[PDB]
Amino acid sequence: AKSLKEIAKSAAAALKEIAWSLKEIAKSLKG
Amino acid sequence: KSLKEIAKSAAAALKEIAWSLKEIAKSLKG
Amino acid sequence: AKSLKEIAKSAAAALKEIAWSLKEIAKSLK
Amino acid sequence: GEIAKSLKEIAKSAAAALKEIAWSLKEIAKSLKG
Amino acid sequence: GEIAKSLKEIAKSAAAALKEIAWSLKEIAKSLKG
Amino acid sequence: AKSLKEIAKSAAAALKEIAWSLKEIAKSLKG
Repeated sequence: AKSLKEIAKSAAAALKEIAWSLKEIAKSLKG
Repeated sequence: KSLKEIAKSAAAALKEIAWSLKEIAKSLKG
Repeated sequence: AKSLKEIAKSAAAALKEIAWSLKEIAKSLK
Repeated sequence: GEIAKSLKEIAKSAAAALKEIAWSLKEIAKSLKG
Repeated sequence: GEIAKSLKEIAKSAAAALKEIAWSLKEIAKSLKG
Repeated sequence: AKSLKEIAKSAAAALKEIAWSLKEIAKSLKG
């Protein structure tokens, strides 16, 4: 399946980038 | 039922969420 | 089993609202 | 994959959390508008 | 199966995280109100 | 099926980091 897989892989990856950006926001607001 | 349709819309939203948050992170680095 | 379709639909709907608000937040911060 | 009852109720609580997160983000967007 | 019992643990961790996320966003919305 | 589980695991791990970042952001915004 390109559904249970492939789409879900892109979702998971978007979440990973969400987490990276939120850490960069947290770091800036420590600043 | 399929999830494929739904999971596609979710993934697309999460990519837009990712983009906006990178823009927020960039603005707060300014 | 495939009522998870309907729950996942409501999740995806919330993610779309999240995405929209984040666009407005990014615009305000930019 | 065995939902075995639970995964539907966990997925329900996830969806419920996302609805609350959407509400709070609307409030934050409002606050930041000024 | 292994897997089923995995999604037992995983879906629970996700749900727990989303609850924390919702709560911190409430606190952030409160802080940005003033 | 097994890999849907591994994707869901990656998502869950990212959501945990998102929660941790957000607690640091909430701490920074507290005053």
